[PDB]
Amino acid sequence: MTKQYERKAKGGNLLSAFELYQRNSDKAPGLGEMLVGEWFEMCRDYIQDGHVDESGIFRPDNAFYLRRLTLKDFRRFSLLEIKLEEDLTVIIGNNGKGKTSILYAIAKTLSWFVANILKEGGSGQRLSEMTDIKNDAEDRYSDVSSTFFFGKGLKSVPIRLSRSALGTAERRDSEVKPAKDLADIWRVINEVNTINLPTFALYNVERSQPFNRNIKDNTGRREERFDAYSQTLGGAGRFDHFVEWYIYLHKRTVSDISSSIKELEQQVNDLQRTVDGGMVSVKSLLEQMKFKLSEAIERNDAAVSSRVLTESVQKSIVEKAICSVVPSISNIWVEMITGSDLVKVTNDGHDVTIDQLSDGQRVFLSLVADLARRMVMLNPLLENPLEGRGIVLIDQIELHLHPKWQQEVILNLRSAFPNIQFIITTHSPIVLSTIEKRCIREFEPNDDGDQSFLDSPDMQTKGSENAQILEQVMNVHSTPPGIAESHWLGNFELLLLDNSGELDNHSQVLYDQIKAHFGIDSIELKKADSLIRINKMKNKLNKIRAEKGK
Amino acid sequence: IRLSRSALGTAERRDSEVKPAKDLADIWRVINEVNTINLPTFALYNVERSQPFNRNIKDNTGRREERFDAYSQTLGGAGRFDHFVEWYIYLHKRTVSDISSSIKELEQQVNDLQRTVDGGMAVSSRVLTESVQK
Amino acid sequence: SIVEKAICSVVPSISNIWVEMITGSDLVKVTNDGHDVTIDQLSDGQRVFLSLVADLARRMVMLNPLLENPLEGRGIVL
Repeated sequence: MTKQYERKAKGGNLLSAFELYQRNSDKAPGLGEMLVGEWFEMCRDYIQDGHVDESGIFRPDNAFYLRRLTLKDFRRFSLLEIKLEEDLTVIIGNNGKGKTSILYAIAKTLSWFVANILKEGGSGQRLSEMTDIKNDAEDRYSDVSSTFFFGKGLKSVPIRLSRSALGTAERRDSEVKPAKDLADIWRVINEVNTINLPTFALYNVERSQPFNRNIKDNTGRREERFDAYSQTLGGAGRFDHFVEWYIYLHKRTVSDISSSIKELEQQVNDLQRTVDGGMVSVKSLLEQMKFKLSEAIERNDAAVSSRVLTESVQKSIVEKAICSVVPSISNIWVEMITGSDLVKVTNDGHDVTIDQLSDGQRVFLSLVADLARRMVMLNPLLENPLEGRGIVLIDQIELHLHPKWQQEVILNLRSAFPNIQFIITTHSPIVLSTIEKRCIREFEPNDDGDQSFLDSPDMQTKGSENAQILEQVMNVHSTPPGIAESHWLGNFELLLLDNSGELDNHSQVLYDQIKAHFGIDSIELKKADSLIRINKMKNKLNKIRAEKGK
Repeated sequence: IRLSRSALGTAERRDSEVKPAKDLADIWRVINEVNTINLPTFALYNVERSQPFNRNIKDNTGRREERFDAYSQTLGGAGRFDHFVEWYIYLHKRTVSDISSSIKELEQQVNDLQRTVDGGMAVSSRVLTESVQK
Repeated sequence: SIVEKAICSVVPSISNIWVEMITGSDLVKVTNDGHDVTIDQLSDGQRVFLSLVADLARRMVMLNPLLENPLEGRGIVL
C-alpha cells in the first residue's frame, strides 16, 4: 500500500504523492519528518514546474485541459461525443441553441472544480431533471461525462454529472470524486504554500449588458485572492468587480506606497504618551491597531516577497493586457474627479469613459478585463500571470465585432493567454479564417436536434479567403441568390452562347444593363468583356480548325 | 428641429428649438381628435432588443389596448420576443370565434359555456378588429 | 370531471367550476351562491377550503390512475 504509492511517486504520480503526504502529515512533529517535506515538495513541483520555450512564453510541464465530453440523453442528444483540442476548439453550426447546451454542460462540469478549489467538500452545479433530461429518453436519466488531463502523472480525471427522473426505480448519481481529489490537491498545496491556480470562466450572450456607472462601494472582498472564482461561470463576467478592483489598485499605487509603513506605526509612538502619562487603563484606545499592524504585515509579506504581486505590477499587467487584446483601446487609467473616481480609456486616440464606449468595444473590454484580472489574481507566482492554466468558454465570439476585428480577435486572445484552453462558438467565416481545420467541429443536428459526433471540415481554413469558407464550410452563396442582378452574367453568358458567342441584342441590352448597374471598373464588366473575347476567339478557332480538318 | 444641450457648469445653456415639430404633431393630434387619420410610426430597435425582458405582463395584457399604445416604448425596448408571444397567444385566444365587442364578450360567455336553453329564461382611438389585426 | 364533482360536493357555497379562455388570460370561475365569480374574488374561508379540497383531489386523481374513483385511494392527510 505504502510501497506501491512510493513507487508510483518515484515514477511520477501526483495522486500517490498527495496520498502519502496526507497520510504522513498527521504524524507527530519530529517523527516522520523530511518525508512530509519531500512528498509536499514533489507535489508542489508537479503543480509548479515549467520552462520558457524559445518564443519567450512560459509553458507548464503538466498542462490542464479538457479532453472529452459525452452527453447521453442530455437535452436533445442521445449520445454526443466531442473531442477537444489542447489549445482551441470552435463549434460552428446553424443550430445555436444546442451549441449553447454543450457550453452549459462544460460550465457545469467546471463548477465542481471551482467549488472544491474554494472550499473542502464543496458542491458544484447539479443537472436539473426538468430541462436537462431528454423527454424522448427511455432510460429516464441523463449524464454528462468529462475527461480531464493534468500531465503524464494524472492522465485521466473522469467526472460524470448524472440526473434521473422522478419515480425511477434506480437513482443515477454523479461520480465527481476524481475532480474533487484534484481540486483537493490544488487547495491543500495552495494552503500550505502559494501555487498558481487554474482559471475557469464562461462568457455567454448575457455578456452584452449595459454598464452601470456608479458602482457599489462594497470594499473588502474585491482584493481577496479567491474572489477570482466569484460568479466566474455565471455567463457575464463581473466587470463591475473589475472596475472596483482596478480603482482599489490605483488607490493603493498612487498613495500608500510612497510612505509605505511609515505613518501606520507612528500611532503607537504617539499614543504611548497617553499610555504612560494619561490613564492607567488605555487598552480601549489601542485594542485594534496593535494586531492590525501584525496582520497587515503578514498579508503584505506576499507583496514584498516573491509572492502575490504588488498593486502597481498587477495594474500594469492588466493595462498591457487590455491594450494588447482590444485593438481600439490605447491605454487605460483611473482619474480622480471631484467627489468620484472614474475609469478612462484612450479609445481611437480620444479620452473617453467606460460608459461612452460602443457596445462592441465595451463588451470585448469587459471580457478581456475580467479574464486578465482573474489570471492576475490566480497566478501570483508567474512573471506573466496571463500564462497560467485554465479553461475559458465563449459563446458567439463574433458578437458586436466588425469583420476587421474578427480577423484578429482569436489571434489576440491566443497571444495574450497562451496556455488557456479556449472553447468558443462562432458562425462567421472571418473568424474561421484564423483557425486551423483541426480545431473546428461542425454541429449539423437532425430534425430531433440530435447529433452524434461533431465533424471537422474537409478543407483547411487557416489561410483561405472568406468567400471560400462561406461557400464551402457554411453552405452560403457568395452572391445573394435572391437578387436578379447576381444572375446577369450567367444569363448573359447563355445569351452569347445561344447565338454562338457574339453579342446580339438580347445580349447588348444585358451588357449595358450590367455596365449601368455594376460600372465600368467592376469585376462583373471585366468578366463580361473576357467572356466576349473568349467567344470571338473560340469562333475564330472553330473556323481555323475547320479549315485544317476539312 | 434642433436638439441642443450644454455641458455641465457652462454659464450659458443652449436651447433646443422644437416648435415646428410640436406644431406638426399638434396638427396630427388635433386632426385625429376630430376625424380619424393614419398616424406615422416612429420605432427604434437597438441591440438591447435581444436581451430578455419581463415585468409580470401576464394578465396585465388584459387592459383594452388603446390606439396610442403603439407609441409606448416605441423608441426604447420595442421588439421583445416575450412581449410578442404573450400578445400573440392573447390575441389568438380572443380571435377564436372572433366575437368580442364591448358587449359581445358576454355573448360568447353564454354561447360557449352555460348555453342554458333548458335551465330557464372615440374618434381618436379607432382601430381594426383583432382578427384583422392578427 | 372527477375534480369538478369533488370540489362542488365538498365546498358548500361552490356549485360549479370551469375555465374561461375568452378575455384571453386564463381564468378559473366558480358559482358562489348562484353568482358567477372569479377565483380571486372568493372570501377567506371559501378560498382556503377550496384550496385544500382542490389540492387533495388533484393529488388523489394523479396518484390513482387505475381506480374507477381516484378519491378512494389510500393515504394520510393532516
